[PDB]
Order: sequence, then structure tokens, then C-alpha cells
Amino acid sequence: KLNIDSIIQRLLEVRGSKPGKNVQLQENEIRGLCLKSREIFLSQPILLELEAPLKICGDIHGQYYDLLRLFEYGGFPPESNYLFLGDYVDRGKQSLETICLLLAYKIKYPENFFLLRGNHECASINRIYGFYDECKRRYNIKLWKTFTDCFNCLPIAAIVDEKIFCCHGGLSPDLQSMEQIRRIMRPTDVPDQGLLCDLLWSDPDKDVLGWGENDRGVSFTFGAEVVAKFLHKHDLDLICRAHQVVEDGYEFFAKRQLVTLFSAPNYCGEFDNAGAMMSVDETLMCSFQILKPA
Ligand SMILES: [Mn+2]
Ligand SMILES: [Mn+2]
Repeated sequence: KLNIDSIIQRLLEVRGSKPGKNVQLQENEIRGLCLKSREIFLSQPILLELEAPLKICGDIHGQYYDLLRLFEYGGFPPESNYLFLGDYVDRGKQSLETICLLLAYKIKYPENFFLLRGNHECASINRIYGFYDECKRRYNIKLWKTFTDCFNCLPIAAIVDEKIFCCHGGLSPDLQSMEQIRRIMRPTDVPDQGLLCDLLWSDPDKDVLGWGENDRGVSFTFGAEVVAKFLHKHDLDLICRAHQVVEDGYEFFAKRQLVTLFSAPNYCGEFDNAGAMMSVDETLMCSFQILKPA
């Protein structure tokens, strides 16, 4: 029933245009993307095990023309494989086009295109920061609820070539074994405390040694020694996360043992930050493509 090729073509038809121009998909089509992608998310593991080559991207936040930019730098699927780390919606002006193209590509290339859950893929958050308002203005509240049901089934973390641990936010004090992530039940809303919360909300902090309070008013901050012990315990080389705006698009922490990625240049139209995209090759070498703000 769902014509994915037609949907992707219309979404990509606005390429090269001045940012702002919408793509008007039909309600039944956007609902179709949610229901079908949801099935795929539930069919695949909640802790993804992926293999290079792979392109990894951080926060997008409805900056649709910067998503299109990332693909023209990285290569449009299926030329390259992709892992996104969450926060697809809110703040930007085109959350709908952004999430729709991502879900379209997931349905089209389910073994070569991956999406993790960010803290904004939660009804309680995206009701406040723009996505609910965008859905209401352009379609209806029922469609927004259909996105919620989809988001509640997104995977939570990925391990790339048994060496890179990927999640939106960061580590948890309750994360002792990877089996604990695998035992998280979907669908679920993101709780105010616990493992799932921390994985989507925590931040690294240079001034903290162990675990400390997070200025967000939720989850914790973690220091470089916590990163060191986590990598050694689970025999990993790198934590790759997002969740925080960084000026150069990427930023290393704890002597290159953790990296923060952010893929929305000129975030909110307020910051003057670059976006970045991490490339991982077959030899497990990491490199970065940089998108300066325009
Ligand atoms: Mn974000
Ligand atoms: Mn976030």
C-alpha cells in the first residue's frame, strides 16, 4: 500500500531550494511511515550490533535542509550506511520533513539505516519544544500521537564492531551489563529516573570525578574515570554520543575515549556552531566531515 519511492522522491524534490519550503505529504502516508517503521523497530534489537563502514550523526532538531546537507556530504542512502543518535524533532521549523525522510529511509533500507532514540523522542518533551505545535498547525493532534507510538519503539543504543558504544545521552550508574539494555521493554515512555532515562539524558563533565548532579534537573553527569572504567570493563574503545551543542561539530572527552557529535549547524539560529558527521571504516578508523554554518 505504502509507496515509499514516491514519498522519498517528493521529500528530496526540494533539494537545493532556500530553506523553509515545505513538502506536503498526505496524512495517510505519514501515518503509514509511522506504522511500518514501528514494526521494523520492534523486529530489530533494542541494542543494535552494527558493522562498519558507517556514517554517524548527532542532533538534527527539525533543521531539514541541514539533514539534506548531511546526505549530500555523506552520500544519499544506500551509497552510505547511517546511524543517527536521536533528537530528530523540536526547535527547528521542519520536524515533519526531517522525521519523515528518516523513517522513509528506514523502511526503504532497514539493514543499512538506523535511528536511535533521543530524549526529544518522548511525548512529554516534544509537546513543549515544537513538534506538537508543528503537527497541530500542519495536520492534527492524532498524527502527533501516532508519532509517539512510533518513538516509544525506537532502539536505545548501538555497538559498532564490538568497540564503539553509541547512545544519545550517556552512561548510567545502573549500567553494569549490556543485558540490562537488552531487557528494556518496548513500547515504553521515557521515565524520570533509571537506566533508560540516563542513556538519553546524562552528560560528561570535566569538573566531576565520579557521578554528580546534572544541571538539567534530571539524570547525572559523569567524569573521565567513569568513562575509562566503562570502556575497560566492557572491552570497548570509544563512547559516541550527542545531546550537547559543540562549537566544532564534534568534541573529544577523556583523552579521546568519548566523543560528542552534533549535526545541526547554526543550532536554533542562535549558536554559530558547525555540524559534524563521524565516518567509521572497515579498519575501525574514525574520521570527521565538517559542515560550517551558512
Ligand atoms: Mn538535542
Ligand atoms: Mn538531547
